[PDB]
Amino acid sequence: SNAMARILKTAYTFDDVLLVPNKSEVLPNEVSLKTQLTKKIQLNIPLMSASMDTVTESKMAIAMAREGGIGIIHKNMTIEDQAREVDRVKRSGGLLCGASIGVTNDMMERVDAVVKAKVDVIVLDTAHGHSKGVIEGVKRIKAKYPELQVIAGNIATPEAVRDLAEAGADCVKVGIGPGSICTTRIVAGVGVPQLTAVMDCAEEGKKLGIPVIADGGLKYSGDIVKALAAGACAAMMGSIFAGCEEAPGAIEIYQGRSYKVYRGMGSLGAMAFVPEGVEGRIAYKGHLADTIYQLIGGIKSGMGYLGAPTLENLYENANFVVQTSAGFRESHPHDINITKEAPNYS
Amino acid sequence: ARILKTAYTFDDVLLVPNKSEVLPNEVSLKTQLTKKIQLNIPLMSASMDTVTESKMAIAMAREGGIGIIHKNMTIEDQAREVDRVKRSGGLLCGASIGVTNDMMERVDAVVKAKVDVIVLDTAHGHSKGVIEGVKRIKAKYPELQVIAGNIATPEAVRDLAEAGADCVKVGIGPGSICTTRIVAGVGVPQLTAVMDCAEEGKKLGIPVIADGGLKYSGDIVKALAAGACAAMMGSIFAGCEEAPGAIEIYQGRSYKVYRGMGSLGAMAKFVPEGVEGRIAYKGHLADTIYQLIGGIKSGMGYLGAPTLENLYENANFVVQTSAGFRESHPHDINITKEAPNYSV
Amino acid sequence: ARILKTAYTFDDVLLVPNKSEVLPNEVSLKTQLTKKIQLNIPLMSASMDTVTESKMAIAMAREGGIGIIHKNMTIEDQAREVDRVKRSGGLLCGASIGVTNDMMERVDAVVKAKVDVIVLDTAHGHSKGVIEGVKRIKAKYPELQVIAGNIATPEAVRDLAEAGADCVKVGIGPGSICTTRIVAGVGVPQLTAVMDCAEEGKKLGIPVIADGGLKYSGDIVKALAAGACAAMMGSIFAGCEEAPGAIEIYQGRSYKVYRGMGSLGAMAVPEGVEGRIAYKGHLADTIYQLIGGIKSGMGYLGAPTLENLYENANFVVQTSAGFRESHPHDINITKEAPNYS
Amino acid sequence: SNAMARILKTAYTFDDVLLVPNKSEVLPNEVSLKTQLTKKIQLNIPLMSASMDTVTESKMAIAMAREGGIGIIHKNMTIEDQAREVDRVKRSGGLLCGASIGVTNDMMERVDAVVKAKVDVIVLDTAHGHSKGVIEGVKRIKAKYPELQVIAGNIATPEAVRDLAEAGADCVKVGIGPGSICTTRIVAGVGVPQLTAVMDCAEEGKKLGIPVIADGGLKYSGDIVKALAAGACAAMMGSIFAGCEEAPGAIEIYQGRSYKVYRGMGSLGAMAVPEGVEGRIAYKGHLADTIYQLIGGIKSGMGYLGAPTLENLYENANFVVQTSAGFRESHPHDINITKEAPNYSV
Ligand SMILES: C=C(C)c1cccc(C(C)(C)NC(=O)Nc2ccc(Cl)c(N[C@H]3O[C@H](CO)[C@@H](O)[C@H]3O)c2)c1
Ligand SMILES: C=C(C)c1cccc(C(C)(C)NC(=O)Nc2ccc(Cl)c(N[C@H]3O[C@H](CO)[C@@H](O)[C@H]3O)c2)c1
Ligand SMILES: C=C(C)c1cccc(C(C)(C)NC(=O)Nc2ccc(Cl)c(N[C@H]3O[C@H](CO)[C@@H](O)[C@H]3O)c2)c1
Ligand SMILES: C=C(C)c1cccc(C(C)(C)NC(=O)Nc2ccc(Cl)c(N[C@H]3O[C@H](CO)[C@@H](O)[C@H]3O)c2)c1
Ligand SMILES: O=c1[nH]cnc2c1ncn2[C@@H]1O[C@H](COP(=O)(O)O)[C@@H](O)[C@H]1O
Ligand SMILES: O=c1[nH]cnc2c1ncn2[C@@H]1O[C@H](COP(=O)(O)O)[C@@H](O)[C@H]1O
Ligand SMILES: O=c1[nH]cnc2c1ncn2[C@@H]1O[C@H](COP(=O)(O)O)[C@@H](O)[C@H]1O
Ligand SMILES: O=c1[nH]cnc2c1ncn2[C@@H]1O[C@H](COP(=O)(O)O)[C@@H](O)[C@H]1O
Repeated sequence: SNAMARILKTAYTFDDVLLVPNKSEVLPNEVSLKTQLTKKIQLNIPLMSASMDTVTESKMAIAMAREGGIGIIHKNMTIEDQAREVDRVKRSGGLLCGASIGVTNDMMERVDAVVKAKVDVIVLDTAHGHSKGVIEGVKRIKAKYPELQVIAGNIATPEAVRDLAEAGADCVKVGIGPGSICTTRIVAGVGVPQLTAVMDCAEEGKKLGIPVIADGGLKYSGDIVKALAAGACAAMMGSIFAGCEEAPGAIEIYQGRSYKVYRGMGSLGAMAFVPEGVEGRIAYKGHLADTIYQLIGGIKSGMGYLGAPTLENLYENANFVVQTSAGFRESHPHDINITKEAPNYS
Repeated sequence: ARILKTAYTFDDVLLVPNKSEVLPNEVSLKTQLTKKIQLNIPLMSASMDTVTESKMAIAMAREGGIGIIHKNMTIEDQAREVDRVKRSGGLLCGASIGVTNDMMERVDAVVKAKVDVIVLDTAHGHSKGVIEGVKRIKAKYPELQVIAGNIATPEAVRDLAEAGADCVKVGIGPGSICTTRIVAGVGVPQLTAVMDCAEEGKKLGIPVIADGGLKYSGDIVKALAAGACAAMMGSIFAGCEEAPGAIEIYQGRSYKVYRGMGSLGAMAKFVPEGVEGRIAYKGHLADTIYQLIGGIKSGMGYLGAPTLENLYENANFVVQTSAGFRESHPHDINITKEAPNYSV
Repeated sequence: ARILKTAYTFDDVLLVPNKSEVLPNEVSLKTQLTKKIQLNIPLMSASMDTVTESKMAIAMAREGGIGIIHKNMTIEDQAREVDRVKRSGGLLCGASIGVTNDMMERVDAVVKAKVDVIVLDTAHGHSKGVIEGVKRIKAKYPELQVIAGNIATPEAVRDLAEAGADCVKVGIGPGSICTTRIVAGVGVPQLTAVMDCAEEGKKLGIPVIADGGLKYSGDIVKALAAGACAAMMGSIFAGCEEAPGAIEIYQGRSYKVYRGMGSLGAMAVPEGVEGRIAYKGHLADTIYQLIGGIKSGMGYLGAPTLENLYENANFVVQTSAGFRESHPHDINITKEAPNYS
Repeated sequence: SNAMARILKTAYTFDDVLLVPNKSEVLPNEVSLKTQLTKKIQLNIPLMSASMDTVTESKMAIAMAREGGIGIIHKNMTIEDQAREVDRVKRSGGLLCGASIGVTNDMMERVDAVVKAKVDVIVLDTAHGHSKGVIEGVKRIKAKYPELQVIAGNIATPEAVRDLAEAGADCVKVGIGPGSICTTRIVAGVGVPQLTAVMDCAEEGKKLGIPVIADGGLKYSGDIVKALAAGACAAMMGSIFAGCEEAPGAIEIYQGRSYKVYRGMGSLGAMAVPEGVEGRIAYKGHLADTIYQLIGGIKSGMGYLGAPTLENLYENANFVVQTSAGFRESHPHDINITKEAPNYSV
């Protein structure tokens, strides 16, 4: 007869999908990477460094802003220190600066301090943004500071986009469990594969007039293209920047190789417990400028392939196909002994 | 001969976050193992001669869960193990029973030791022997709580509930030490088996246990969200200090023995349906339970669930590919520090 | 002026045996000192300058209990002492705090050293100084576990709980070296004090410590059965090798110094005396005997655990003739017993 | 000078030699391990823990003394902290205690403080004990504190035993370059293989009535037996003790293995060009379990040599040299070892 079936939707990450080429009348050197992070704030490139104590303090935020993106100063420091870090960025030539805020008893004291330091945007930043504490936190902050730009996260559903927008958020940050250092999905069982999360959240954001950020799980420049084509206004990265000279931490040498420490903000070491992150090391990659150069070149390439002179046109005309694990093997270089370094592929 | 659908295990799915007004410290983990038996936490140790004797059962009960004393010992020895648990403070205790000639003698002895629940536990619970065993036990001991298993279908839930079972145990082939699916070709991926059976149990008012295949705390959250009243583990507890067997050292690492009850070694106490081996020593049970419970409480916070029933009622799963699985785990990082709830 | 009732000490009372299904060896002695601090055995060493420094505190923690480092030293030294215990491998450690001008700066240093619990310890814990002290410490360190004492009434339990104490310590005048009752006229016999204060603490969810007056392992059973979460001892531990002070010999007998912190010596109108007690050797040997006697009593009371012990505790009062029956009598004891005088 | 460079002889380490069994009328349980560390200090067992900041503080010294040996508190701390450390050991039951001293401008100030804390022996301890600084230091200390017992080192020649004895040392410590964490021989080219160094220095020491300590390079209990049979009054170990619970440092876990930090005092990290390295060794649990194995091995060796006492062991010990082929025979060979032995690893 006609049978009863279990309805379970498949959700996709970046490695599950590829963008289909469009007719193109634009060369990659003709495209524009400008984006609205919020209605108020424009970025020259759609890239953000993560608010992590192994990724962004003022050194990284200054370099990020000079490249045309933005850094979010992490909050694993006293209120006074975080205000000093923001102020250091703001004093370095009018550069944009963000600051992370938690759902804490001293939440507004921290907001007041970074506001006095002239922070451009705050990120009310929690493991579970679709929550009463974040919703009320946003309302409180916007009641006191109606023109202060507020990003709220992290979330993974359209319903969360709508609730945080109604609460007064100027932008929402998408990502539950995709981070390279993240164990949320493993230890709590919860998350949404990040390409689907970004797509579904950005679609709701577009209807509401609120942008969304694709936060976490990005490894290659092509991953960022997919996130922007899916509708994200900007991409946030920890792992891709944590090995740069401008990130916190010393350069460590071991058996002829250079490393920097990178760790989840929910790892034991960062929290110092039931942790939701791990602690480790990644390759030292040198100055941020050289990593940004490769990322931008890759984004401009993808836009050339899709005929997009702007990021809005990229989203409007992007079509995806799903690839299998065998397609993934074809997409990567295969059947070759790679003997020389490539600046954008490892 | 027909292909019904794709069936999923825990690693195939993820739970979607819900709007939440409850923090992880505000949630309740209480659960009805049967209508008569409540657990403070939804966790059980397996009835395996390398997992649960009285030492483990006492520890499990003091943590709020329950141990099932295995049956690879004489009847008198199993009765004395149960008795040691019950005298240690009215702690809950279970006991495994097989489909054997002396089945009722063994039931009589653990009933005398005041066991709270027996598990009539077989490779194939959806069988005449188990059905007739449950009916015989309930006829002599109408109020004795009986778990029957193992099973993997809604039909088996119906047939065991009709026989008189107060709870049914799901899992055909998911065990870490299990070769049933390989040697016999039979089984149902465990997440689908639990969703299918727990939905059937809910209609009939009979709880179901998610037994086998659990590796991380998030796997338990998925099993509870799918509707199981409790989760049963061998591998996760077999390395604990309270499990049977000596701590053994090999090249600077501490190990304990862990084996299937259908392995040659356990049956010798011949076509086996299990293997024998070693897993890492984990220290005291309390530290493992703390991580499991913290992960469960975190998952319930993400789903806005103050109770296990609300967790089930509002749980939505999505399927992830193997690319999604690689994103879900830590990736592109050389991990250099131990984490207490994650290993690779 | 009114006489409320007769009040009892440990020697006034005996526990009635219950039907039991537990052997002593199967018993569990874990207890919650506070909501956050669990002990494997319900025993604490007193914060006196002849009982607990880091050496004693480490030994107590290794045995499953805890030691409270006395405050008769500079702030810097007491932080060093706490430091030494905490760096000795994740052992629990407490520290004494007084109602003093430098109270918060002493608290600041011991929390810096990662003390697990503070004891705001005065002669009269039911006082404005202690109540406001507790309030000040809790406002600055909301997570810091705080024991407040000493007290002897349920009203004091209620007031210190409302001030934010996580545990209260009971004992006005029972100490072996104490003269408070003789010089001030004030105190409550300790078994009644513990039972009346624990009853109020149970209703508020706040544990009580039975501090002082314990001589034998059976006394500890009575204090725990009366409702205390833990027993604190000075005299029983002062003769152990791990307590401060040298071993002194006289007439073929070994002794150690033991004195009240309100005695003239310690303060250099006293409420304590100074003297000597027998050397007992290593703490481990004393703890073993205390734990054996406690497990024996719980066996007799059918209590596999300590909360069940309070619930099922029935005392009878004995006379001085009953007391003479309870002790060995009409025997010339010729052999030493490890748990009896 | 008309002298010329020359090659003197072949020199041997412990792995180069074996002790020949003697006629025995003594069982291992009948032998006595007592030894004179100096004319005034007797030890119940001939074992010492090294004065390193990853081996011996008050906890280790207390446990070593409880076992019948002695610990030397390291000097990588303020004078006050080292006096406090000696004080903790002394008040723990009158246990023996040692303390390290360097050739520094504040040498006498440090000596004064540990003397007040009632230290039983100081070790004037430098990379090159056969030097003017150490000789004058010993003389200066012996002038102010004639009764204070003084060990001086490290040395590797009979001439150095003679000169330190003439300066007033009560005991000399032998070892240039044998340490597990030592690179002196690699970076400076200097040292003497430790068995020959101990044998030759102990020969001079017995002629002058001054004991000598065998410091460094010991890995197995049988190595201690060789060092004592060569005439050392005691054996000093860093590596064998650094993994014990009583040594300083946290227990680190990595891939199911427990570790403790161990590093040379001449390494970059401890100095805070190097002559040591920094690393990790296996965690061993409590000192008592390690001592038990070492003492049992020593007693067994004394049984094999019919020695009821350490002086008898030395008087009647005969060595043979083994080749690298004899060494392969001496270790287990041609076996897949499947069970841990408590006194044999790798
Ligand atoms: C990025 C991640 C994963 C991370 C970073 C640093 C730390 C963490 C840790 C490891 C601390 N885990 C969580 O915090 N787990 C969590 C789970 C469920 C829920 Cl519901 C919540 N609630 C959150 O939102 C509430 C306000 O509404 C707050 O109380 C806040 O706790 C948290 C995780
Ligand atoms: C958990 C596993 C896999 C396991 C544990 C220990 C031992 C076993 C062994 C290795 C013995 N294999 C089975 O027993 N294989 C089996 C296969 C098909 C069927 Cl139908 C049955 N029948 C079962 O149910 C009947 C009730 O009537 C019983 O008589 C009983 O025989 C068994 C396996
Ligand atoms: C008897 C013991 C344990 C002892 C220990 C060391 C020393 C002492 C000495 C011998 C010094 N005697 C007292 O101190 N006697 C005393 C009597 C009555 C009162 Cl009311 C108070 N003080 C109270 O007044 C403040 C009111 O806010 C509170 O903070 C609280 O300190 C003290 C005695
Ligand atoms: C145990 C070792 C190897 C060690 C431990 C910690 C640190 C060191 C360091 C790495 C510091 N290296 C030396 O110190 N190298 C050295 C080489 C040749 C000579 Cl001659 C000397 N002179 C020494 O003896 C003189 C007595 O007067 C002193 O002045 C002193 O300088 C030293 C090494
Ligand atoms: O410990 C954590 N657990 C889970 N997610 C984390 C944790 N710390 C940081 N994150 C998230 O992971 C992102 C970085 O991911 P990555 O670019 O893939 O390394 C951050 O921007 C946060 O959204
Ligand atoms: O040898 C056997 N073959 C198949 N399943 C077994 C065998 N022994 C135990 N089991 C099952 O495996 C479960 C433990 O699975 P684990 O938690 O994944 O190690 C037990 O609770 C039993 O249900
Ligand atoms: O001099 C004092 N006067 C009154 N009580 C004191 C004095 N010094 C210490 N105490 C108390 O007496 C207890 C020890 O009593 P013991 O165990 O009977 O020796 C300590 O824990 C304090 O509560
Ligand atoms: O960094 C250093 N370089 C050379 N020798 C050292 C250094 N640090 C300690 N030592 C010596 O090495 C000994 C320990 O060697 P082990 O017992 O073989 O590990 C110590 O007792 C010192 O004599």
